[PDB]
Amino acid sequence: PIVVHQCISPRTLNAWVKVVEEKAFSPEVIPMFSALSCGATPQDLNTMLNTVGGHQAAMQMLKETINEEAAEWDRLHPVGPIAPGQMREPRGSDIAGTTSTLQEQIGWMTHNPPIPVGEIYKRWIILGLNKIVRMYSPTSILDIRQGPKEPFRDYVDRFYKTLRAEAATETLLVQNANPDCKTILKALGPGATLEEMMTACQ
Amino acid sequence: PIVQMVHQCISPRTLNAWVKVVEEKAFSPEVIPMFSALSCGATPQDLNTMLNTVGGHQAAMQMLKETINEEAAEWDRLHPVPIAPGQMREPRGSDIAGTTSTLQEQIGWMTHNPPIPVGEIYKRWIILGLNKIVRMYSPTSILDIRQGPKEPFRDYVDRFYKTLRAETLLVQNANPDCKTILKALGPGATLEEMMTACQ
Amino acid sequence: PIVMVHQCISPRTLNAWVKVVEEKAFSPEVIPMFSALSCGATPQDLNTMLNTVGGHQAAMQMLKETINEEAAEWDRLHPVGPIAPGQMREPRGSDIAGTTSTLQEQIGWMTHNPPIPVGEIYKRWIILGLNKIVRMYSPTSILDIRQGPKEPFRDYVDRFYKTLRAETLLVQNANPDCKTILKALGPGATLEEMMTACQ
Amino acid sequence: PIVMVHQCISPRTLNAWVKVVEEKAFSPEVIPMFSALSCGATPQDLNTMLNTVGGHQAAMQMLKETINEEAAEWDRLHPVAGPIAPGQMREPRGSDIAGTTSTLQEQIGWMTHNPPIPVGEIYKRWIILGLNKIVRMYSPTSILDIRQGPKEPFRDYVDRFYKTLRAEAATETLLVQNANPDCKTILKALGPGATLEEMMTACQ
Amino acid sequence: PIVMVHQCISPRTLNAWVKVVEEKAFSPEVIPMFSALSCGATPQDLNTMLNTVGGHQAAMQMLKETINEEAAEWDRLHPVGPIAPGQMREPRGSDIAGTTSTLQEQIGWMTHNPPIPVGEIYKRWIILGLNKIVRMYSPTSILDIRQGPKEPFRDYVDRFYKTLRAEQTETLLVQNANPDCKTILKALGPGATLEEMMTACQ
Amino acid sequence: PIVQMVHQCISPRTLNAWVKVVEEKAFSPEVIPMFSALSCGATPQDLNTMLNTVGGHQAAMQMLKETINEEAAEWDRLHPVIAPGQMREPRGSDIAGTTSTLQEQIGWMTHNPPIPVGEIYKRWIILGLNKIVRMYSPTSILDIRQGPKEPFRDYVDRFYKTLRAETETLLVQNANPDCKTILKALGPGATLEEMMTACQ
Ligand SMILES: Nc1ccc(S(=O)(=O)N2CCN(CC(=O)N[C@@H](Cc3cc(F)cc(F)c3)c3nc4ccccc4c(=O)n3-c3ccc(S(=O)(=O)N4CCOCC4)cc3)C(=O)C2)cc1
Ligand SMILES: Nc1ccc(S(=O)(=O)N2CCN(CC(=O)N[C@@H](Cc3cc(F)cc(F)c3)c3nc4ccccc4c(=O)n3-c3ccc(S(=O)(=O)N4CCOCC4)cc3)C(=O)C2)cc1
Ligand SMILES: Nc1ccc(S(=O)(=O)N2CCN(CC(=O)N[C@@H](Cc3cc(F)cc(F)c3)c3nc4ccccc4c(=O)n3-c3ccc(S(=O)(=O)N4CCOCC4)cc3)C(=O)C2)cc1
Ligand SMILES: Nc1ccc(S(=O)(=O)N2CCN(CC(=O)N[C@@H](Cc3cc(F)cc(F)c3)c3nc4ccccc4c(=O)n3-c3ccc(S(=O)(=O)N4CCOCC4)cc3)C(=O)C2)cc1
Ligand SMILES: Nc1ccc(S(=O)(=O)N2CCN(CC(=O)N[C@@H](Cc3cc(F)cc(F)c3)c3nc4ccccc4c(=O)n3-c3ccc(S(=O)(=O)N4CCOCC4)cc3)C(=O)C2)cc1
Ligand SMILES: Nc1ccc(S(=O)(=O)N2CCN(CC(=O)N[C@@H](Cc3cc(F)cc(F)c3)c3nc4ccccc4c(=O)n3-c3ccc(S(=O)(=O)N4CCOCC4)cc3)C(=O)C2)cc1
Repeated sequence: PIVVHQCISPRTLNAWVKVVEEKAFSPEVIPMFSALSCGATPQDLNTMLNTVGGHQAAMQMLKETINEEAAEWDRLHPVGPIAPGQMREPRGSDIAGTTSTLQEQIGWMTHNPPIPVGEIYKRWIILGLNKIVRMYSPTSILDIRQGPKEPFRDYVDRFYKTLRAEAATETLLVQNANPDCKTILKALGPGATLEEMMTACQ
Repeated sequence: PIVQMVHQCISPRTLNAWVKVVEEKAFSPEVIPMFSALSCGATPQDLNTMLNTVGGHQAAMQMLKETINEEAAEWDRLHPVPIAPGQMREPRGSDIAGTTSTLQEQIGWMTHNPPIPVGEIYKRWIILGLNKIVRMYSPTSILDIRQGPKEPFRDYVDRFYKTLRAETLLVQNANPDCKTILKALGPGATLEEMMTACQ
Repeated sequence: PIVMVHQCISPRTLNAWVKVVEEKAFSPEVIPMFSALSCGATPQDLNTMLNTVGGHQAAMQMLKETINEEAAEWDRLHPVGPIAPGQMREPRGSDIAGTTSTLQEQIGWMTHNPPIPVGEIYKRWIILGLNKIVRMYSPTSILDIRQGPKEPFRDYVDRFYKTLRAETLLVQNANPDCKTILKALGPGATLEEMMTACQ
Repeated sequence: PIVMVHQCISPRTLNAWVKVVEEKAFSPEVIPMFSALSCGATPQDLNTMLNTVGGHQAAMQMLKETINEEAAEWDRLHPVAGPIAPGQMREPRGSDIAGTTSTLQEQIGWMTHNPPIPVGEIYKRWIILGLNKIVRMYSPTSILDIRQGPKEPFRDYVDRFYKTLRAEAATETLLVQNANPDCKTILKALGPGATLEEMMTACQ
Repeated sequence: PIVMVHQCISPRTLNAWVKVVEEKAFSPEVIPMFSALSCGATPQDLNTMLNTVGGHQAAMQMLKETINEEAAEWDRLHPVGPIAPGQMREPRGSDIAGTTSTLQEQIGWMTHNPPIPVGEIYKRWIILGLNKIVRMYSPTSILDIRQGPKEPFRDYVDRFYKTLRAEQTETLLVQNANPDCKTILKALGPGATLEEMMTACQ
Repeated sequence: PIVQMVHQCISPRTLNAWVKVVEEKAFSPEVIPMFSALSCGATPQDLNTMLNTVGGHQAAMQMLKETINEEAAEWDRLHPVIAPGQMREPRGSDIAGTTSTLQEQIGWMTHNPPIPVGEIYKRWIILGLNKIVRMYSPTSILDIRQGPKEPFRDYVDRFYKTLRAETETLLVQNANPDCKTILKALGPGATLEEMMTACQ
């Protein structure tokens, strides 16, 4: 990271590997990635991505997304030989740390004002991670129906777990409740809160 | 958190501690003070980071947004809001929750002399919501905590006050043997005294 | 704790206190661990630590009663118009316990020259309460620690002093064989000597 | 590593490297972990880390051969001759970069010189060359043998495909070819230029 | 410990000492671990560490007796009206043990130029007591460490010297070897090293 | 270790790491470089601290003293041996921290130029640790023969594991018939990578 270039710590390295081992591409992996990559350089981001073993389908999908974003960046911000000793503008492949050196990355990130290549690359990675999370999501919200014996709260957990991978209350949530709870919910007037709905089916 | 005045990253130890607490204790009451301690110094972004890392409990987490919203809207009522160039704008409710504010703005408010402590304000909101969740996930009313016929007084009292924390009766709801003894201590007895007398 | 400014309680500290209470309940050595883990602590930090304890809510309520007696007694010995502007007010008992005081006030008192050490005072109260709890949860009277007919002397002595810590007799309560030997050492024998003689 | 003076390798670092090797052997992701754990490393630190590995001594000896080829090639490109100028900084031979004939002070000297001779980063590059050769060796399967099972979900196939490939455009050639008949037909119907995301959706 | 001001004992330190005692009781190597974990310690820190030990209360009471003998002997060798105002008093034995001294007084002595190292003195006392405990909890006399008829020489030697360390080679080691190895060892005759003895019975 | 230039305490992480390594790996060869890394910056006292925390292996630990002594005595031979307030020269027993104080150790180590008593003592300890590692080594390289069903790579692991505790002369010789024939056909100058590919 940049704090000066600090090395990624062992605690950070291990935390990212473990999260991926234990949670695959469950949605909460994304904010953990983002938090664990606080201050990160493109190199640090590549380091973190490279340490993931397995999920190589997902990881290759992630490269495709990163590429689309690199190419689009080159469209919006185009770039002879550079002025000697001066700071060049970064191409998309520089933001991803493919054609840039660590010193160049630090240069951009600490420049006054900053070209925050870390934060830009992170944004791209997260775009790709979100696409993966939807893909690895096993179920459509349309198929989250409350079991005949399922407590309302557990249903709601599934409902919103599923929804996070891809107003909700007033449409599909009541619709997809089981008959007993659906009747009770319908009897509550418009504009009922989730707290209220859950109390009423407890 | 905040560490010329600049954002320190949330540490891995902090991140993991919060996830684990939620995994192991769900919405048992002591999760709240742990959240508060683990979020010492936190910016709104750090608070959002911590909340977002929770997997599961998405009913609870959506309930939490509703509460946060009520508090945001009420804040906009009490403290209403083009801004002077290069000066510090006043934060709306959605800025305190880190929805419409940047990290730099959050640091700005928090380190301003005097401080607008948007971290502490947002934390207060989150805790309001966390308390509502804790009551919800509380399985039992204090009215239903009755001492078992063979239950030692101390275990009863643990349950009594466990239940009460999630939300006279104590003697009332004791079992006949211990109720008689307690009544004989008469007014003003301490809990230590009650517990000794039924040991 | 304090560094003049508040350092956050660390995750390692938070977890250590929770684990100690989970694993050892109110065994006597929990007290010195609490005291060590709360080194430097503000009243807020002490409340944070106490609040993170799940379970034992009977004990925790007992602890409040004790804290209250000590708060009231403090108000007796050190009584307190509106304060001089911008000057440091004297702390009431409820301020020492962090109930009616702010963090800044706590830091104020603790770092003042000379210090009003509200952290150390509150800690002293908590430990008073923790000691009462430890005696309560102590299962056995020292009067009932008798050496088994087949029990090695050392194990007896461990139990003897374990029990005694939670709250002459030692020789008295030894088993016949070892009692005879001990009596033969006659007055002024050391514990090392007693234990060698019954090994 | 370096702080101008040598900081010790930390216990956390030492243990992390040993554990990675214990748990993952020479699976590909060991390499970037080695590289990250050896951030800031001196040649001595790199030797320390390599020496703490128990087992895999075939691999570790193979690694020396590779390091040697790179040392010798370095001596070809950057030669040295007489006795050195008193009190001055000598140029490093290949065996100096590997920390075999160099002192810690010399390593720090080169690494912190203005401008730096980054002997740590050079030696690391060599080690990684050798680690890659080992990873291919310990790779059990050729990409040519990664065929989708008749009941294997496309995604699992793709995981294996690219796991295998990492140890040694791929989509358009062998990936479709080696898919199972049902999914191969579907993929062929998408025709040129399909993305991996698209292929995977179509066989889900 | 000390940084002039008191640093708190760390949780890592606290836990390490408790665990050592839980896992190894009063095996000899607990002593040097205690000493290392108590580097820089004040008398208060030493009391803190001793107080966190649960169980072994016989041993812990024995330890007080030893500490007392050393306190009283210290008062004999270094005897002590009311003190000069604002000046540094001389420490009595009970001050070194942190019984009648404040933390500030302990820091005072320890950081004075020149130092009265009350931490190191108290540590020395504690270790004296810990050694007496280690001998006590030692189950076996070196006289009873005999090599089993099937026991490899090396294992015997481990036990021999384990036992010997708790009490604190040309004689008893050969003597107590089993017949087969005893004959071989005797044939090496005077002046054999342990390395040589062990090779010869491997 | 060392940071008035002053002694930093050995950390709990360091202390525990050394104890655990010895518990889990005994005197397998890789314990040595771990000892050396964990004892980075160490004073003689720190080295004694680390050695003293080892429970068990007291045969080995006594053997280690013998080796340390030989090296102490030899040091006294090569460098024989005071002015008020000045720095005395260290005897062998001073390097091992037996007759020296912590302050003296720090003195030597931070003197300009340094008398690196930590590094010297470490060198001695490692000499002794190496003798122990050979001793606890169960097998001679002469007895590492490839099993009839053993994959070449596993054989090579054993070969070099064994060899480290104490190449392609004995390595090919001791291979199993099938692989030995193939290896011999590669003829002089084959690399280990090549040998291993050819028997995979
Ligand atoms: N044609 C073909 C297809 C597959 C294979 S393969 O399956 O055998 N194999 C290739 C090698 N790696 C490692 C790798 O390239 N890792 C990235 C980081 C990364 C890891 C991920 F798991 C997922 C990500 F999205 C990004 C990397 N590591 C760096 C390390 C040290 C310095 C530099 C780099 C750097 O640059 N990158 C890297 C970063 C971004 C891209 S890009 O594809 O997204 N891109 C291209 C240039 O324009 C900008 C964006 C490519 C590589 C593999 O993952 C798997 C081989 C050939
Ligand atoms: N109707 C409907 C129903 C479900 C879904 S969903 O299930 O698909 N989905 C939405 C997206 N996220 C992430 C998210 O929004 N997280 C919050 C923090 C948070 C996490 C919690 F688990 C619980 C909380 F209460 C708060 C957030 N993450 C940030 C991250 C990076 C920068 C900024 C933010 C920021 O601002 N917030 C955020 C904070 C507060 C609110 S608010 O709803 O309470 N609010 C609205 C504006 O006024 C201020 C207060 C909203 C978002 C999800 O978790 C779930 C979508 C629509
Ligand atoms: N009559 C009755 C019976 C039960 C319940 S209840 O079961 O619903 N419930 C209420 C809430 N809490 C939390 C709580 O109050 N925690 C304390 C710290 C503490 C925790 C313990 F587990 C044990 C202790 F002894 C002390 C606290 N937390 C703070 C946090 C943030 C800022 C401030 C505070 C602060 O001030 N205190 C606090 C500290 C001391 C006291 S006191 O009662 O001892 N006291 C009163 C004023 O005079 C000084 C001393 C009260 C609260 C509960 O545990 C129990 C409610 C009413
Ligand atoms: N012919 C033959 C066959 C087997 C054996 S053996 O099996 O009995 N045995 C020998 C001793 N070591 C330790 C060792 O050499 N370790 C290396 C680091 C290292 C570890 C690895 F596991 C793998 C690597 F590739 C590199 C080392 N440790 C240092 C430590 C303290 C200071 C200095 C050193 C230093 O210099 N090196 C070292 C580093 C590189 C090489 S080299 O062979 O690659 N090379 C030689 C000169 O030109 C530069 C490069 C040699 C030694 C063993 O592990 C194995 C001995 C001879
Ligand atoms: N007659 C009789 C006999 C036993 C019992 S009892 O079984 O109920 N017993 C259990 C143990 N503790 C704790 C305790 O005293 N801990 C010591 C340190 C210590 C712990 C050990 F486990 C072992 C040690 F050897 C030393 C202590 N804790 C401090 C903490 C906060 C500030 C101060 C202190 C301080 O001063 N000391 C302390 C240290 C040394 C001694 S001394 O006895 O060795 N001594 C007396 C004065 O002259 C100097 C030396 C006494 C207390 C008790 O209170 C009482 C009750 C009545
Ligand atoms: N004849 C006979 C035979 C056995 C026994 S015994 O089995 O009962 N024995 C076991 C071990 N210890 C502790 C001990 O001596 N530990 C060493 C460090 C060490 C530990 C090891 F496991 C292995 C090593 F090689 C070195 C030590 N601890 C220090 C601590 C605090 C300050 C100082 C010291 C210091 O000096 N040394 C120490 C270091 C080196 C040597 S020496 O033997 O190698 N030597 C002698 C003088 O010339 C220089 C070198 C001796 C002691 C005992 O006292 C009791 C007693 C008498």
